[PDB]
Amino acid sequence: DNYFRIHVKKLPEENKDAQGLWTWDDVEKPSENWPNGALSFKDAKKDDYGYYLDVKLKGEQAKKISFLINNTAGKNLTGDKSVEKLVPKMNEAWLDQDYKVFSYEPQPAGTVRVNYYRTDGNYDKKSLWYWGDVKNPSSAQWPDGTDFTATGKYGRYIDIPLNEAAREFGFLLLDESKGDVKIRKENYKFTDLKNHSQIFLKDDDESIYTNPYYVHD
Ligand SMILES: OC[C@H]1O[C@H](O[C@H]2[C@H](O)[C@@H](O)[C@@H](O[C@H]3[C@H](O)[C@@H](O)[C@@H](O[C@H]4[C@H](O)[C@@H](O)[C@@H](O)O[C@@H]4CO)O[C@@H]3CO)O[C@@H]2CO)[C@H](O)[C@@H](O)[C@@H]1O
Ligand SMILES: OC[C@H]1O[C@H](O[C@H]2[C@H](O)[C@@H](O)[C@@H](O[C@H]3[C@H](O)[C@@H](O)[C@@H](O)O[C@@H]3CO)O[C@@H]2CO)[C@H](O)[C@@H](O)[C@@H]1O
Ligand SMILES: [Zn+2]
Ligand SMILES: [Zn+2]
Ligand SMILES: [Zn+2]
Repeated sequence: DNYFRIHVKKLPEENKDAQGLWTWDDVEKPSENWPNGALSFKDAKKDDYGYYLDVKLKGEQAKKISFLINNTAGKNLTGDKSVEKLVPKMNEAWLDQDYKVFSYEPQPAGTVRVNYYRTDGNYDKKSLWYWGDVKNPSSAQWPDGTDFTATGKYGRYIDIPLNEAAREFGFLLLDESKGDVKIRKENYKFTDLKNHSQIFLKDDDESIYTNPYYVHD
């Protein structure tokens, strides 16, 4: 009943049994009795990315989850971290190896994952035409188009090999079932290819979202 999932890429220290998750702010029972009142990583579950722990929210209207990883004596290993729910349904965050916090699972360096969600459909035959600061620019024969074939958490996706200190890229969402393929006529253009790793798109929405909740900023 109203948990928030915190994913951890790599624990600061070797033994999971000596480490725990100490939480405060909008959680039901803020940790007490430092350091042992923390939520132990001993019983942490694991997925593709690393460990995860689910924390019961003081909620609603729970909006700020603050946390750190500590050890049995008696260090604050990560420094203090906080996540703010972008929307009420935001229910997971990811901590990477440098203890940065994301609203999505971050992908390996030198890639941008382009996520595409359709309210309908369909999906087949949807593809991405892309260019600019990418290893393999669409080429080609208009209008195809790297197919949206893989399925993830946020609709379908394509992983794009970056190159360099990739800065900025452009793309068009394509519906190959059509006489007019473009979905949106005008070129999309994205900068922040350093500051992200995933982008989120949907339907014929003009906006390039930077979180899976399709809210601006
Ligand atoms: O309004 C109160 C505060 O609320 C929030 O505090 C957070 C801290 O920022 C977190 O760091 C953590 O605090 C831990 C602390 O990390 C840890 O060291 C420990 O402190 C020990 C100390 O090491 C030791 O020398 C001895 O004196 O015992 C201390 C016991 O306090 O325990 C702290 C928590 O008790 O968690 C708290 C929330 O619980 C907020 O971030 C602050 O801005 C705010 O002032
Ligand atoms: O490849 C990078 C390039 O892709 C996009 O341009 C595409 C056009 O949007 C698309 O209409 C199509 O245009 C070509 C016509 O098919 C053809 O008949 C003739 O008119 O030449 C056109 C070439 O521009 O294909 C291109 C891609 O080849 C994107 O909009 C560009 O900004 C981007 O540079
Ligand atoms: Zn759980
Ligand atoms: Zn195709
Ligand atoms: Zn940004």
